[PDB]
Amino acid sequence: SSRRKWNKTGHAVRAIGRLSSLENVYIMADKQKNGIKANFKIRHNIEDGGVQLAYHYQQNTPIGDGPVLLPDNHYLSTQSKLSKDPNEKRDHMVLLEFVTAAGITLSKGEELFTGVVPILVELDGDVNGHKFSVSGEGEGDATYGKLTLKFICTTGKLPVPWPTLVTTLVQCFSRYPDHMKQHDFFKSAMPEGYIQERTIFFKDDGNYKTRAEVKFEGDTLVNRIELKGIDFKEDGNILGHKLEYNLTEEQIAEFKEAFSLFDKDGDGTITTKELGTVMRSLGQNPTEAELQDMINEVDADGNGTIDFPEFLTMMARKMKDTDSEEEIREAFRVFDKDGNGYISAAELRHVMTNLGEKLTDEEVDEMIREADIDGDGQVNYEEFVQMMT
Amino acid sequence: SSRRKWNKTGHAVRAIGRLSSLENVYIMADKQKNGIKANFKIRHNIEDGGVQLAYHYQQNTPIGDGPVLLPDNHYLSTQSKLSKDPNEKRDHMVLLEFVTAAGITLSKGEELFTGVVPILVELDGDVNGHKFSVSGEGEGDATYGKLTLKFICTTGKLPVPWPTLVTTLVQCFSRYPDHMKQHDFFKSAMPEGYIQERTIFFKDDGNYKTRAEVKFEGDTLVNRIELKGIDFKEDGNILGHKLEYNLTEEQIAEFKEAFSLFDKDGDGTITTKELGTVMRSLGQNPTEAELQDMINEVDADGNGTIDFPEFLTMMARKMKDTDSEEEIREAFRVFDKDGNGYISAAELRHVMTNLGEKLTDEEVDEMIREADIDGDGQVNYEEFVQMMT
Ligand SMILES: [Ca+2]
Ligand SMILES: [Ca+2]
Ligand SMILES: [Ca+2]
Ligand SMILES: [Ca+2]
Ligand SMILES: [Ca+2]
Ligand SMILES: [Ca+2]
Ligand SMILES: [Ca+2]
Ligand SMILES: [Ca+2]
Repeated sequence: SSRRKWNKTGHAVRAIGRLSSLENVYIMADKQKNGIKANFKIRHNIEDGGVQLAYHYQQNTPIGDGPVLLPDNHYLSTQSKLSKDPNEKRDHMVLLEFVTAAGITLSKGEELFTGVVPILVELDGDVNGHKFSVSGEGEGDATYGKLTLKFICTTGKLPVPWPTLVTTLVQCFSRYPDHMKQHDFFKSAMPEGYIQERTIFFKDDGNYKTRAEVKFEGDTLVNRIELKGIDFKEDGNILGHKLEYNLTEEQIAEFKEAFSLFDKDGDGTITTKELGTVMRSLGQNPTEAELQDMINEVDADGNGTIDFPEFLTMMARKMKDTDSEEEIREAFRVFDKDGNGYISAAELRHVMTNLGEKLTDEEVDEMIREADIDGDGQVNYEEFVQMMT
Repeated sequence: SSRRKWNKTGHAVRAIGRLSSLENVYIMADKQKNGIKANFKIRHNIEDGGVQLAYHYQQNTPIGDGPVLLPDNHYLSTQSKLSKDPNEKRDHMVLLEFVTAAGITLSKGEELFTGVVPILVELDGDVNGHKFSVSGEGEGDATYGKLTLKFICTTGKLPVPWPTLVTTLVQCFSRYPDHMKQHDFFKSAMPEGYIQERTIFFKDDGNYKTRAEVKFEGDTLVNRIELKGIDFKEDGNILGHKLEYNLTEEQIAEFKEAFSLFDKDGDGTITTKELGTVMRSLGQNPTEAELQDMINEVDADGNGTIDFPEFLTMMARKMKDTDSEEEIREAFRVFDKDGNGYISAAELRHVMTNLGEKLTDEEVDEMIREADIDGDGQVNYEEFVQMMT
């Protein structure tokens, strides 16, 4: 009962804490500057416990004179994965990010982002008088809100933690859903680009002030940055390097490929028509209303289609092991078209061809080879589970 | 690479399976019958693997002559927990359910469901000529979409598994959010009630046909049912009893109490005004726009307020142990108002009184007693974690 009073109070306090933490980037029009503002907080994990908050204040303004889109209030939701290159000796950061715009119910610059776009990033920094430089390269694919970059400190040892520079180191690569296209400032300013300025306040420590020019140089999207950091504590979490660094990337890549089977027109979203096409190809013929009911359950932004992050969340929504086992039993039954307990090379071929894969008979045979443990030329349920687990 | 082809194909097949399974109750108007229809599938777990599907077809029609509400298409989402009474020797089922209506963007009978309502359930059944009876009693609170019932087989051993009778054994207790009040058929038909008829098809087995009268008898909501089952297999999953039976209920009760601290007017939903009130009481003063941003992140139905199931999902959204540990560190800091590392009886009192609890100084002291391991009269961080973990 005293225990119950503590728990109930504890839960209420913890609820406020969960409601209170949003790391989303909140964007508003700044009509006087013909651009936008944003504000957001980043929570950096401290090694062996604690969070280091970083309060961001952002403004963006067009470089060029052409008209730009000024948005209604909305936000960007980002998921970042930081990693290392095992064959890299230089101080470095490998980065994978997916960003999508949301927060709103229901340009010529956008044509520049229909496919994969090469990116170069250059940063010249000075933190408490420690000068440093970073260069990065990779690619953006705004269809999926996706960025893939590697960064190198070109001046030796980076004097601050890599995660503190992530937000500084191309919001033009955000995926803005179809109903929000008129609110995408960042692409509207292209190719001439925009200036992005921030102040980033590290609580109980110093701050960064940043100015960047984001624009096309040829077919490359370039982010050239100046950063000045002042007032940092020599044994704070930043100059003292006390911050933590970091689905796998392999896993996400598999899910993207799987997503691509549904997203027939490659626009980064699955429609009821696309889902129906795939289901019909495997012999199931739900009605339009049934297909919408299915999409609705996983359609977190309520725009009526499934984007890749929503697909990801569905496929990452962890299950009871016993549900996981039954889902694999069900998938086996889909592959085993005649129900005899064995997936044949003909059956495998049929499922892959219908989902939209193109494979030779020889490639289908190699798939059976990897799975076929007892050498009968087919894949039974035990062998299927081993392939899938 | 063959491994990758299997995985990517497997994921696509498993995605269709996840999209395809919806156990939601889909409701449509049946204007010719002055009532509604529904259809849905229930997935019953089979002991040691497999699912037994049960396809439901439902119609409801008013008993009385008064006008009723006929809805636009929507659905009910339910979460059920089945349990046993340790001091019960009779064949029985204890049941806890939360049901909420959804699927739509943005009556006098409803007045009968503003508080807790007693429920009686009576079922007379015949499955493959095995006659049986069930009686149940409990309470519904439609404010939270909540049902709490205990059922007893009054004829001895139940000849079918309890989980197969759940849907048969009061959708008037569903929580219809404010924007959907005009689509709540079930309460609109009260007090005179409605007739609910189903056929339930157990795949590869027999079926139940059911007819029920749901109505008020005095202040009690009564569900009186006739069930006939035919064509069941003697060693199928139903007559062979091969189905599985079953947050804890304690846990959910704690979360409800915590929810109640926010839901000041007891209407079962937390508004920005309510959340602001609680946050202000603990010293934080977010703006209306900030409070809406907070609610939006957890507001799965997009109606702008947090209902109890949404609160539950937020508080059940499992975390990395290290995030869990930091959330407890943060909660400690909230209780420790002067930051000295110790929660005093005065500080505890202040937090509870401000959240809206009413406690005597003696009750606050007993809380400190349970937590205070080293007898200094206050609660340090180590003691707090033990109380909270
Ligand atoms: Ca598409
Ligand atoms: Ca969507
Ligand atoms: Ca076969
Ligand atoms: Ca084999
Ligand atoms: Ca309320
Ligand atoms: Ca809501
Ligand atoms: Ca204190
Ligand atoms: Ca103590």
